[PDB]
Formats: sequence, C-alpha cells, structure tokens
Amino acid sequence: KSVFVGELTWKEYEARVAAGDCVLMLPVGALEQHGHHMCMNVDVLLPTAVCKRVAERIGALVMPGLQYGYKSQQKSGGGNHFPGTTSLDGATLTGTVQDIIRELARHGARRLVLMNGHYENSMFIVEGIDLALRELRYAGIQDFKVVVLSYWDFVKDPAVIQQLYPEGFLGWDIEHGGVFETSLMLALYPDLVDLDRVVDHPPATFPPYDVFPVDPARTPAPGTLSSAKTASREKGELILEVCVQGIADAIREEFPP
Amino acid sequence: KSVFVGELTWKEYEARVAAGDCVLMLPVGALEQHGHHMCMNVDVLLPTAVCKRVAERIGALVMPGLQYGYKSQQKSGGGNHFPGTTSLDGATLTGTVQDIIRELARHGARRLVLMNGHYENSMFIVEGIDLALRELRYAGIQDFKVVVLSYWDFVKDPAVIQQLYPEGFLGWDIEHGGVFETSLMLALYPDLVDLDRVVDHPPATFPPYDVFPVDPARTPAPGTLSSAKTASREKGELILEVCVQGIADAIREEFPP
Amino acid sequence: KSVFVGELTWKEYEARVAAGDCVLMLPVGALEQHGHHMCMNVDVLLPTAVCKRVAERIGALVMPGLQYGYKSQQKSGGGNHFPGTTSLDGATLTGTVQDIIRELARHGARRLVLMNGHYENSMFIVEGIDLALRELRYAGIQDFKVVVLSYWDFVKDPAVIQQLYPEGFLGWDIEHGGVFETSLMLALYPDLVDLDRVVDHPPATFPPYDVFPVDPARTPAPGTLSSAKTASREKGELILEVCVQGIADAIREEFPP
Amino acid sequence: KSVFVGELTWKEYEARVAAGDCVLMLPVGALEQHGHHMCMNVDVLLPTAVCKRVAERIGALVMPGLQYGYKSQQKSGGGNHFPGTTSLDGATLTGTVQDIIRELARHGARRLVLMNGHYENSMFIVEGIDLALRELRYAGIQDFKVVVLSYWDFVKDPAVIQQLYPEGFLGWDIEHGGVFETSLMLALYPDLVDLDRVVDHPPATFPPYDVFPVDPARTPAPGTLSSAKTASREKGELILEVCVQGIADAIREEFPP
Amino acid sequence: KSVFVGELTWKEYEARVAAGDCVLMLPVGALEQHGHHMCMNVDVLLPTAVCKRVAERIGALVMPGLQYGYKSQQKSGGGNHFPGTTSLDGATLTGTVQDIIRELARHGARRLVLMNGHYENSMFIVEGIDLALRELRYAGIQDFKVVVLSYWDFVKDPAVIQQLYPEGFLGWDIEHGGVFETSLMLALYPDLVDLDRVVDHPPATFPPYDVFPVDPARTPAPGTLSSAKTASREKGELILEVCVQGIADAIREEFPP
Amino acid sequence: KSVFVGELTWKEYEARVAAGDCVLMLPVGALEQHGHHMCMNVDVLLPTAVCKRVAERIGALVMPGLQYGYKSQQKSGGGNHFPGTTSLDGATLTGTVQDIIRELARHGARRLVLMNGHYENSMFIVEGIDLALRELRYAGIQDFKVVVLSYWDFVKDPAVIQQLYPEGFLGWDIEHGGVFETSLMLALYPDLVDLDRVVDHPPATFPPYDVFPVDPARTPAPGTLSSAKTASREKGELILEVCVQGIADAIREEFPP
Ligand SMILES: [Zn+2]
Ligand SMILES: [Zn+2]
Ligand SMILES: [Zn+2]
Ligand SMILES: [Zn+2]
Ligand SMILES: [Zn+2]
Ligand SMILES: [Zn+2]
Ligand SMILES: [Zn+2]
Ligand SMILES: [Zn+2]
Ligand SMILES: [Zn+2]
Ligand SMILES: [Zn+2]
Ligand SMILES: [Zn+2]
Ligand SMILES: [Zn+2]
Repeated sequence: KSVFVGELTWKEYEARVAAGDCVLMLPVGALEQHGHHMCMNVDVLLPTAVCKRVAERIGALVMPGLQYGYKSQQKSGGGNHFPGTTSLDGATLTGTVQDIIRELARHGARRLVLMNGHYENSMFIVEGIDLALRELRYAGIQDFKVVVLSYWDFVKDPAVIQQLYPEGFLGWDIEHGGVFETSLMLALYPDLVDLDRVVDHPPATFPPYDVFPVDPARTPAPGTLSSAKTASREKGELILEVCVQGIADAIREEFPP
Repeated sequence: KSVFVGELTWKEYEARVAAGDCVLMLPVGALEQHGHHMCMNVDVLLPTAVCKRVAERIGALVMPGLQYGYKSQQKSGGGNHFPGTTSLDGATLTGTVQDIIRELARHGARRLVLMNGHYENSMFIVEGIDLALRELRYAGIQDFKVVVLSYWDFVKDPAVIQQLYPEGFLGWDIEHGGVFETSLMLALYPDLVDLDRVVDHPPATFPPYDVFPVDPARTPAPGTLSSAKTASREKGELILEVCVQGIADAIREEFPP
Repeated sequence: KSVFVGELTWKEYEARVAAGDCVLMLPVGALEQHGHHMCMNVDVLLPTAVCKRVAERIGALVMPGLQYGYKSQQKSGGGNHFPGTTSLDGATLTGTVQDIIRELARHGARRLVLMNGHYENSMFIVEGIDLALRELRYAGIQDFKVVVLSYWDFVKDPAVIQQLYPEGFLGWDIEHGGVFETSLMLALYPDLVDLDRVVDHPPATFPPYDVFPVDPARTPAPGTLSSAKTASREKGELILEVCVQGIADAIREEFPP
Repeated sequence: KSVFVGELTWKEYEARVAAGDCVLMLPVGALEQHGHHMCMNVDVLLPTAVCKRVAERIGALVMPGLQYGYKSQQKSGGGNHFPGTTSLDGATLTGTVQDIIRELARHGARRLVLMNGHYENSMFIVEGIDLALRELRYAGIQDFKVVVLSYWDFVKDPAVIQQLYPEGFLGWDIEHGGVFETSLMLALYPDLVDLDRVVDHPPATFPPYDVFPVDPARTPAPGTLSSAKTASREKGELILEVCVQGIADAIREEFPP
Repeated sequence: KSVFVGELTWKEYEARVAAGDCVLMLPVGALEQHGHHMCMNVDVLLPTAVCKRVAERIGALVMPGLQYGYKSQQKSGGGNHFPGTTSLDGATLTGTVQDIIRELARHGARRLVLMNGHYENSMFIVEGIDLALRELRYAGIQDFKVVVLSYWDFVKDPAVIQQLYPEGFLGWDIEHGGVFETSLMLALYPDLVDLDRVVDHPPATFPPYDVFPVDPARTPAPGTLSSAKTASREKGELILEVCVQGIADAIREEFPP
Repeated sequence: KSVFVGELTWKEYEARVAAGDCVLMLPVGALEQHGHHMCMNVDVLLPTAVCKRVAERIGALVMPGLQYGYKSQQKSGGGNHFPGTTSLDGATLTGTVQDIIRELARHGARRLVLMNGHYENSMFIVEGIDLALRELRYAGIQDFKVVVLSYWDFVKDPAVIQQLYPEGFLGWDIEHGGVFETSLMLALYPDLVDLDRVVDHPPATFPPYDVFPVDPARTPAPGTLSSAKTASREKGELILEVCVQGIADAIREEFPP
C-alpha cells in the first residue's frame, strides 16, 4: 500500500489520521540548475526518495512535494541568474508551507516532518511554520508538532565523510551538483545523470561577503560548486542508507508510537 | 529526449529557449478528495499526462506541476471540509503563478500554456497572469504571451459527449470524480482506481445559491458529484485523443513556428 | 422606513440587529463598459435594485454596495482593455469583503447575503468570505452564515425563459449588455438606456481557451456579447418580479424569521 | 448630460478623456455612526454632492464613490466600537485607491481630484496615491497629477466660520455629526435628518493622548463629538456654496483648460 | 540602573515584567531633513530623551526606538523629495508596530506607551496597534493597553506658549525644524545644532489641498516650515520640563501602581 | 565631522552623495537575550561600532541601525521563547530593507553595505535586497550595488583564532553570548557586561534537525550557547582591530574611490 498521500483515497487517508499517531512528511525542493551532468529537479527527487524510504520503514505518509523553492544564492547554488532555475519569492514559499500546515491541522494531523532538499529554502520554511503555529494557537491548538531538517545534515559519520570527501568535508553549501547529490542520483535515477559531462574544476571559493547584483564570474562556468568526478552509485547507496536510517530513528524519537 | 524541463540539464533548456519559438507548459492541479474509488492527486496526474502527450507532438517542454490548488468548492469539488483535500489560499496560488512567469521571462521564454486540471483554480491563475504581465510591462517586456485552458473544455464534439454521457451532459462542475476523470485514470493509471468501490448515486443537485460555512449534507457522502459507474479505459482513450489533438492544434495556432 | 443601512441612524441599526434574526444584504458590482446603448454602473444598479425589493418584502437591510469589482474577462464582460471599465485587483476585492464581514460580525450580525452583479467577482467573494470566517473561528465564532447568489440564476423556469426569449434562448454566457440586463435597465432606469444605439451583432463565440494579453478582436466592437435589440420594459418587469420572488424565497429558507 | 462616469456609456467616457484635459473626481467616504439624528452614509453623500456641483461648474466627471473608509477614531468620529460603523483595514483602502488610479491611467486619464469626506481616511488615501504614482513611474508615466482634499478645509473665511461657530471654532476633528455636517444635510437631504433627535451635550474634550482599546465612556453617548442643535438649512446652503466655489476655483488653477 | 530595555539582561527585564505593573515605552521617529541648521535624527532623539526622563521619574522602561518613519508630507515635514529623508511604506511601519506589540504581549507585558516624534507616523501607528490588539483578542486577551501620544501635544498651556512665543504664536502645523524642535535640541544636543545656519524665512502657508507628485516649489528652500531664529536653550529647558511632567502625570493616571 | 547620517544636515548628506562614490553602511541587528551577564542590544551595538570605525577609515557614512531583527532560532540565538527578545516577522524585516534601499536610490546613492549583527536576519536581508533591486530595474536603474557581510566572518585567520582561543576553538555555531561577543562588549561597553554573572556551562550541542514549537530544554538555561568565562577586553580589542581592517579592505575592493 502506497506511502504517498496523493496515491491514497480520502477514506484511506482519513483512516490513517484517525489511528492517532500518524506522521506526515513533506519534501521541499526546487527547480535549479545542477551543472552539465545532471537534470534540474534533483532537489525534489532526492528528498522525495528519502521520504519514501523513511515512510516505508516507520509507517508514515508522504505529501506531494514542493517543486519550486527559494532563489538560488551564489555560495550554495551558483546564483539565480542561471537559465532553467525557477524560483519563488520568499513570501510565496512561506505562504505555501503555512497553508499546507493549516490544512493538515484541519484534517486532525498533528505530526509533520518537513524534509528540505534545497539549501536556500530553510528560513522561509521556518517562517511558514511559525506563522501556521501562530494561527493554530489562536484556536487553542498547541499540540501540532513539526520536525524540520535538511536530509544531508544526517550524514555525520567520520567513516562515511572520509569516503565522500577523502580530501576534507567541503561544507553542505559547496555541495551543489557535487559528489553527494550526484552519487545519490547515480544510485536512484542513473538515466538522469551523465558522469562524462562533469566539468572537473577546483571547489568554488568565495570572499567573506556577498554582492548583489550577483557577479556571474564568481561562479564556476558549469554552475556546480564542487566536482562530481568521483561520484559513484556505491557512494549513493551508502548515503541513502545513512540518511534513511538516521532520519527514521530521529522521527521515531520525536514522534513515538 | 524528455519533454520535462525538470529532467533536462540547464544547458539543454537554455539551448531549447535559444532556438526562438519555444513553448512551455505548466500543469496546475490540486490534492483533493476524489471519492472512495480514486486517489487524491488526479488533478495533477491528468493535466500532466495531457501536457506530456501534447508536448511530444508539438515539440514543447513541460514544467514541474503545481501540486496544490485553490480551496475545493461544494458545487465543483465536494467542498473544502473533506479530509485529504489540501488547499492553498488565493494569494498563495496567484503568487506562485506570478513568480513562475517572472522567472520564465528572465530565462528569455515568451510562450506559456497553463493547463488547469482543478476546477476552482481558474480565476487565481488569471490573476497570477495579469500581475505577472503587469510587471513585465514595467520592465519593458510586452511580447510574453500566455494561453490558459482547462483540458476538459476541449471535449466539445456532440458525438463524443453522447458516447461519454448517454443520459446527458451535466456540466464540468458536476464532473468531479465521475465518468470523465475516472475513465482517463483507468486509461492512464489503472492501479490508482478501484471501480468496484464506486458509489452509484444520482448526480448532485444544488439550489441556485451558495452557503458558507459549507454544509456537508449538501454533498453526496462519498465526495463525488456524479457516478463513475460507467467509466471505462475505452472512454479514457477517446477523451485523451480528443484533448491531445484539440490542444495541440490550439497551441500550434496560437504559437506557430 | 428605509431598507438601506446607510439611510438609518446607528440606533435604528442597532435595534434591528438586536432583534436576533436580522438579514443583511450586500450588493457587489462593477464599473464596466456595457455597450454603446447603456451606462457603466449597471452591475451595481441592478443587484442594488433587486436587493431593495427583496429587503422590502422580507424585512432585511441593504448595505452600501461595492462599486468596483474584479477585472473584466473577455468571455464574460468583454475584457479589461476597454476604457471606462475600472477594476480592482483580486486581493483588494477579497480584502474589502473580508473587512465588511469582520465589522458586521462585530455589530452582532450573523446573517449575510452577498448579491453579485458582476460574474468575474465570484471567486474573490468566495475567498473574502473564507478568510473572514477563518478569523471568526479564531474567536470561537461559528454561527455567522453567508449566502452568496447571482440574481440571474433565479430565472430558471423554462416558461419564463420562453416569454423572455421567444426566438430561442442562446445561453447565459453571452448576457453581457444583452437582452437580460438591458430589459432590467429599461424597467428600472430607462433614461440610462438608448435602445437605438444598440449594435445588432451576432452572439459572441470563443475557443475553449483564453489568451493574455487579451486580443481585442475577439470581442465584438461595441463590447456587448449579444444584441439587446429585442430588450423591453415588459421583459424587465418580468425578470424583476421573478428574481425578487425567487431570492426572497431562498433567503427565507436559509434565514427563517 | 450627467457628470457621473457610471451614468455614461464607455464611448461617451472615451470621448471625454480623448479631449485631452479631462478632470476626474473620486469621492472617498465611509459608513459611520453620526449620532441619533442623522443617517450613517453622510460621509459618502456630502462629498458626492459637492463633487457633482463642482463637476457641473468646471466640466469634470465624477467616479463612483468609495463607500467604506478607515476605522473611526474616538477623537474624530466617536470610535470604531459603535454599531453600524463599517470600516476597512488601512491596506484595503490604500489598495482600492491604488487600483483605481492605475486603471484611470490605463484609460489615458491624467487628472484626478480625490475628495475625502471622512476624517480618518486621509493618510491611507495619501499612501494609495504614492504607491500608484510609484508604479506609474515604473511604466514611464510621470504626467499623472492628483489633487487631494477634505472638502471642509475649504471653509476658511472667518466670516463663514463665525456664522457657524459664534462661540468659537474648536476644530474639524471635533466636528463629527455637529453643526457643519447636519446643516449640509438639512440643505441637501432633509429627510435623512431629524433635528428633534439631536442630543444637546457639551463639546467633547480629550486629553493630549489616545487610549486603545478604545474606551466608550470617553465619547459622548450619542456618538456626536459636538451638538448640532443650531444647524440649519440656511447654514447648509452657505457651506455648500463656499465649498463648491472654492474647490472649483482650486481645480481650475491646478487643472487649467 | 538603566531605564533602557536594550541595556538590561533578559533576566532583569523578566523580573521587571514579573512585578505586575510594568510600563514599557516605545519612541517612534524618523530620519528626515530638518533644515540647514539641524541634523536628521531629531524625531528619534527627542522622544527618546523625553521617554528616558519620564521613565526615570515613574519607574518605566524604554524600548529601542523606531528609527525610520512614514513618508514626509509637504505640509508637515517639507516633503519626501528631499535628500536624506529615508521613509518607510505605511505597511512596513504598521507591521513593525504590530510585531513589537505581539512580542511584548508574549513576554507578559500589558502596558505600553508609544511616543511619536514624527507627525506623519500617527495613523500607521494606530493601524499597527489595532492589528496587534485584534490578534490578542483571538486569544481572549483584552488587558493589553496602549497609550499613544505625540510629545508636543503636552505643551498646551497658553501660559507656557506665552513664555515660548512672546511676539506671537503661529501654530503647530509649521513646527518642523522651527522654534520648538530647535530649542529642545539646543538644550539636549547643542553639538547637533548650529543656529548660525538658520535660514530666516516667513512661515510656510499652503492652500487647503495637496498635490502629488509633490511640487518642491511649494516648500521653503531650506526644508523648514518655520524659522528657528528665536530658538534657545532656555526655551528648550522649559519645553522639556513641561513635557516630562505632563507625560509622567498622564502615564501615572492611565497606568497606576 | 560625524560619520552618522542621522547627525548630518540634509545639505551635508546631499553634498556627500553628490561627490559620486559615496559608500553608505547599514547596521542590522536585534533586541535579543544574551545570557545573564550581558544586555540585549548587543547585535545592534556591535555592528554599529564596527561600522563607525570602518566609516572613519574609509570615508563612508552610517545609517540608523535596524534595532529589531528576525525571530531568534534555537541553534543560533537560543530561541524566540525567551523574554526580552523582541522579533519581527520575515515580511516586516524584508520590507524595511526594501524601503531603505528604494529611498537611498532616490537620493542618488548607489553603494550600500549591510552589516548584519544577528545571524537569523540573513535571508530576509537577501530577499529585501532582491525585491529592491527588482524595482530599481523597473525604473531603469541597474547601477545600485549592495555588499552584505557579517562582521564575524572577518576573524578568519587561524593565527588570530589561536590567540583568541588558546584552550581550543569550538566553532562559530555556539558563539551567541560567548567569548566573541562578550570580549567585544568588554572592549567597547564594559558597563554593559558583568562577567561575574557568566554561567560556565558546557557548549551547546543539538541533533541534526529542528523542532517547533521550540523545546526550551534544548537551550542552556542562561540562553548562551557557549561560556564567556574567558572573555576579555584584550580579546575584544584584537577582534575589533582585525574586523575593522578586513572590512575596510573588502569595501575598498568592492567600492573603489
Ligand atoms: Zn541540489
Ligand atoms: Zn538547490
Ligand atoms: Zn478532479
Ligand atoms: Zn478538483
Ligand atoms: Zn453587467
Ligand atoms: Zn459585469
Ligand atoms: Zn461625517
Ligand atoms: Zn467620518
Ligand atoms: Zn522633526
Ligand atoms: Zn518629522
Ligand atoms: Zn548576539
Ligand atoms: Zn542574535
């Protein structure tokens, strides 16, 4: 039986919420350039795939994902000046999260996991949550609980980190279109990756400040912030298992049966 | 080569827009109860499937679909009081459409088809377009053109209508979870439909006025506005060809090579 | 004694609301082109006149009408590119309805009828109502009830239709500046109509999609979607009596004395 | 020929704007308690009557009036806690003015007089004007000019002031439902005033600060801020001519042929 | 011990609010041209200094001041076309006031004095207060009380005015960068005033209407609305004691121990 | 001559902008709990002091600081559930930044540095900039440049870090009210720090996700994320010299004479 709310009937959904401890998960992504070697829906595909696996394991349900995210920033995504990247204004993203929470609460749901897959979304997700919880408190509702996370933050194991970043962990911002996402993509959606098109450049470096309008010259030409040359299906499986396991455990701790 | 923008690299997308007469298509759906016999993501699946087939024929590209639409209304969708239905505020939906158009224009695109699959979305799509076009004018851009349509409106042929509705056509609003959508789903995604679960009630009728708060007694208990008892894969195939051909022709007429 | 809230003192108003069953009515119109033969405030004047007559009959009160409505659409009102037509953004109209409901609830009113005179207003009225009811719910208030209706939906009777359209009725979709509105105006405000200026063109027809920016060629030059050549005072008197009786009956059903 | 835009056809309005120096006027009022002796639509009726007469004299046109205004303040209108008073939020009023100016500009109009009739509207009208003009500048339009005024400010002649206020003028802020408005109503709409119902209390005084939530005990019970006992039709006719003469002259100066 | 909240630890502030009758004060100013002889932060500096002194006397606390206010208007501050003046949109200021009240209420505070130092801010402060009180009412809270005042309104005593203006008083509508503010600045921050740079022009006068876009010719060249030639430290010390005494008394009356 | 815009006359400011290469600096802070040993205006005081020193060195001017910032987050500032912390909504902060940029652009300014002192502000600052630049583009202006920096990113050097943290540096994620801010305060405003009140707890650690509503147990009781026990005036003097030099260099690079 599907773990995707979209694939269930309203009766099936109603029954699952009626059970009393139902956990819902919402993938939050983006449509964003991911270099010469990968497609642009990565940030939707990856958190959605992780939510699916986590849900199967813990008996949770997964909502339709947010397909468009906040504006790409040079230091974490190359910059919003690239073609293809299609971004929302902050208020729009915030409002979407807020509306969704309001509705889940109307259903009787009280447990939500927001799984971010696009670096720049985080603070707008946070504001959406706050505004929704504020409204719930107006109606005397104080038992709606949210867990928010970016799936990569769960990859902390030194042993795993050394494999991926043998030469040093580059930070999750510089991990745009690099070894981490590319490996996952090779494991999950190999037809959407062409490792031979990877432009091997040295990891992007930036000064300690930001400039607007964004200066395109400061982003590597391909749009990637680090090279995915050494990405592998094997690395992807390793990441997948570590993320899925860690997130499941975290959700079980925060939302016990 | 995929017709989905999300499955393209940013270079491939850029090249397609650079060619001069590129048509983009954006499906706009909802997560909404669709009776006891069908899942809740129908309004995303159907227009996305029609977009795909149209795009294949005319050489267009399809953007990631809007997964959440405007609040369900009793006379066209059963009402927003149903569990599962997860709806956005008007401002949110309008803002999403507005942000996407702004970004596509930034890319250099000038031709957009918005294919609606959820009855209640229309006027908020219309406002999103108007506000986006207003902004483009401020920026000196007047050559961005938009076609907006709901795919079912292309099923006009009296003969076809009789094949689908032998007892009479009762309006696209009352076609919520009925013969039309169910037939399309049987043709495209049979695993998401269980015809044996259909509740065969008479078509919903309503007084010539609307009441808020929505009174649940005025909607058939299953949430459908009409019975999909006579839905069939064959009917789905017929609808599909009529919609795809009609829309393809309309787009070719509005956006010639 | 006036049925118009604006013509009452606050004490008279307070006492009427104090009765506990007071029905308030809000006309919602537009300032919109209505052909060569009629003035532009039709969509306010007509629902206001109907409200007045209904209120006289059932003991209700009528609020000052909304004079400006949503952007005219080609298929319903000819399009927002015409001179004279002066339209609000959706958020503005939604906010106006929302504010008025908040205030009426503060007064202690709990029964409201919105009478729409301009097709395009519909969904923004719906959103304004939803947002206002949402706020009342935050205050534990759930007994505020709203009925929304368009006066033309009360001319259902085929026998009435036969009298009004002896040469065959071609539908409500083309009744902008046509027989229906012009006849009502001839009955109520004959000095605001000059039937000799009617341009007797064939009914407007459109493809099953819309284009923005709006193409002016698709609207008949005069701005009307159908000819008012056969309009008459007598037809207007009939429409008036039928609309008033039907609406009075519906309101008494939903809001019993 | 009517001076009201709403009573014109779109063709007549188009020709008047095409003339080149067309002045438009927009009355901005409120629905607000005005004591025991007068109705609640005064702030619409009065500036509308003044606009009509000015328009007749200078060849201008008058737009449908704004019927709902900003929240009544204790020191200028008794307070928004009164029944009947139906007020908009500031953003709503601001947006309404903004939308109307944008549309008038679309028509080709470049001259607008905003005539305020409700003391509390002023700064929200100002913001609406500023936001509209900002937008016009974005579209390369800088020749749109607005004159904004509260009609009572044109009563400056000490001789007139003394006829109305022999014991001394205390200000337009405490003139709510008093001699000025009541006199005008006695001259223009005598059936909407009953002088026998005037409660003759001493003029309201207040400390040099404001308190929220508004405290009802600090407002004279009837809602008036001063007594209308000495109001008269003759005084109303004097006020009317002074305002109409002054405003006409002012507009001729600012918007010359 | 400091009377400024910003200079306290959170524990100190918590304890002060915990005592039960804590009065908080919020200065609301602007960055605005104030002629050739005075600096641009006057409207922040002055209410802050008055708040400090009142707080010392009555045991109140002072919040960080609002540094930016609403757009300068010709008749009160010279106009927003001047350099240096840096103004917020109405919605921005309203939202800022609203957010702060929400947060103070969350701390458990229930007594707030807003001290305005910039004429144009008033109605946006009023709206902010209303929207915050509205939200509190959703939670059943009705004991949050706000006193709003412009500090100059406390210089009322004709005996005082006689002392400050012996040759004759010209009114408050011209006191932008004039005798009142300059004298206060001479007493409090003499280094920020150079009386020798005063441009001695006649008091500004205007017709009973406003024009937008603002016409710079209609404001005296230096930006002041009246001459500060006769300003003095002695006058400033008198204004200061009168304002501080008056406001302390008013606050003690509205917020007793 | 002061480097603060607020302390200049409008003429002095105008002349500085007229010079052609004028750099303006805006401190962006917060009112937020900073432990038992320090006051709550730290995030305003610190960037303001750094801006002052940088401005003195490079000939730049400093605008009035933003005193209120975005909601405190558990992992960076302890969380918004603390008393004293007084936070804005995202939209409010974004709008404030947007309005200020629009106004500076109106003045003719084209070079702006935003110095953030409160981590949580970052993305709202980013959105404010983007929205303001978008509007400038509508108005034909493409030469306005913004540099955004957090002063703490300029203490990069490991040799400086070693000097500042001889018992070992644990990272920037726990530097809320710890050694870094406390040392700077001891150097600049020693009366606002009482080192004896420091609670010497073990550095804060958190799981790889966030929870809302915020669980207070997950923040160290005093509100600090690390102990400032070893903070010193001397450390502060070093931080100050290092930050001022680095920021001055960066600005000269990005905005040369
Ligand atoms: Zn990615
Ligand atoms: Zn991304
Ligand atoms: Zn459907
Ligand atoms: Zn639907
Ligand atoms: Zn009409
Ligand atoms: Zn209409
Ligand atoms: Zn009045
Ligand atoms: Zn009024
Ligand atoms: Zn001032
Ligand atoms: Zn000022
Ligand atoms: Zn800090
Ligand atoms: Zn902070």
